[PDB]
Amino acid sequence: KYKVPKLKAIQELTQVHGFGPRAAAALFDREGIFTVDELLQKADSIPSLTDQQRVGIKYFYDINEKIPMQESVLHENYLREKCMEVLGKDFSILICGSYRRRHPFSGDVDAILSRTLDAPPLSEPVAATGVLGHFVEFLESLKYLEATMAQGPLKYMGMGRLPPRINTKVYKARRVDIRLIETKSVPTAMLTFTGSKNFNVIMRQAAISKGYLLNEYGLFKLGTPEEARALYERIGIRGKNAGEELGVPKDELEDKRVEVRSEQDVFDVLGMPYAKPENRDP
DNA sequence: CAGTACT
DNA sequence: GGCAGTACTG
Ligand code: NA
Repeated sequence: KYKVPKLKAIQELTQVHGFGPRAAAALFDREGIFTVDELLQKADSIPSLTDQQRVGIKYFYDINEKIPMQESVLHENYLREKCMEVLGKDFSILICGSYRRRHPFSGDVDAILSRTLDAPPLSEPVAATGVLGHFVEFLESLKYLEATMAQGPLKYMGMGRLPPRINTKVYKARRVDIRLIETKSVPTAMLTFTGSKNFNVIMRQAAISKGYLLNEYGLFKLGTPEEARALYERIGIRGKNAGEELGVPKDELEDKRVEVRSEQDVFDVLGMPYAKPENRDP
């Protein structure tokens, strides 16, 4: 990632959702598959593919159809309406991603679900109440969500299709991600999930250089690299994260939180000039 | 875990 | 020698 026959096949096959270099090489080696179209053709007869991979394959065409800005507006409205219906006024939905950066086309619908600033406090992480699952099930019963790639208490990834509009128009299925985020974490999650990816990396490096940890959950003042390392020793998890569980920082990391109300707060604390979403494509 | 995904 | 950071799958 830093530097950035069998190789060319890997380059082909990793276009498919669920397939990385490892699954690709196994397709090549075990199955003798060189191209996407061979994989599409053989998929059903390779018993070892995951359910998620089978979704990536079955929806290959849809996934690679870009979403026009105007359809994203409809997805946003729809998600907000359904959120209001089944979750009520305590909850809100915001669509981020390249759409919020105002690109004419996007590759998916990237949503944040969170409690409003006015909602009563909870005594538990919001992801422990099972609200993401309730919301997902609601959207499935409506046939908006029609296939799941992966779902946990914090994050849903799947396929969503707007219902037909009346001549009648049938919509394409679209990649939909939904993340359940604590209220105080909204501005940092908006930053993260609006991106771009390179933008986030640059800002996280700026945070590191000033002795902060920046992630979607918050901005945390760590101090020296050694104080940071000492902290990571205590609560940091090798292949997982710096110390959150169910979207809530562990106490010792929470103690380091610098509260923010807005994206602007984060730029300011890091000594960076504000950039509007549409100017976050470095 | 190791793979894969996401911004 | 470490790098941006974190979620779900099996
Ligand atoms: Na892929």
